[PDB]
Amino acid sequence: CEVDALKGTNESLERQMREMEENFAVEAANYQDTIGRLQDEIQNMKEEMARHLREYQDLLNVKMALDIEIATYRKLLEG
Amino acid sequence: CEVDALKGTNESLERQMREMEENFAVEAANYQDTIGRLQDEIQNMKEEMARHLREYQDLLNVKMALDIEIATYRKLLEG
Repeated sequence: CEVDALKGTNESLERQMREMEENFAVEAANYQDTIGRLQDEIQNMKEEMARHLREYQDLLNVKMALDIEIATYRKLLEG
Repeated sequence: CEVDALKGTNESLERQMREMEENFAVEAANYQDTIGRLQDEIQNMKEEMARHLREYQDLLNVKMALDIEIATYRKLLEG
């Protein structure tokens, strides 16, 4: 009994051992991938945002140049 | 020594697993914290981006209105 019981105990522990190491490896992989994918988006978004700020600043610059034109075209027209 | 061998191996595995179980638990727990934090950041950024796009839209409207208005003053001069 004692020997065989220890054998059954040993069989279970090894099976659970493998299952466990296998599963933790898979889940850790997925968690990691997810975090990687998210870190990438965050990164690409920051880049996208910088490009947007620039597009805005340039539009505003064109807009402020148009203001000068407008004001002068009116002053012209009184002629 | 084949019953001392099993009691030895078994008790070894039996605690190694207790180890893994406890360790992964905390690790996964932290993985989930990160993932959530990153998703929340992506959302906050998306919102901020949204706000910026609105501001950009108002400005673009103002600039186009100016354009139009200008074309006019340049015709009210072309005769």
